[PDB]
Amino acid sequence: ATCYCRTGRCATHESLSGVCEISGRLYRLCCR
Amino acid sequence: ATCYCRTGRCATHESLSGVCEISGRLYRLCCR
Repeated sequence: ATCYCRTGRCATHESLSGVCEISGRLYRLCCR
Repeated sequence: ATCYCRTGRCATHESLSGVCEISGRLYRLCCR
C-alpha cells in the first residue's frame, strides 16, 4: 500500500487506514 | 518520507521509525 503518516488530515484521494506512533506522537495513517 | 508498515522486519537500508496500527494489528514503520 502507499501510505503517509500525516500530522494533518488525509489528502484528496486518501483514506484513513489507521494511525502511526512516531516519537511519542500520534499521526493519521493516510493511504491510497 | 517514504515508509512502509511492515508485517516483517525492516530491510537492511531502512530505518525503523515508529509503529503503524492498522485494523487491530501493529506493524513496524520502516522508512527509506
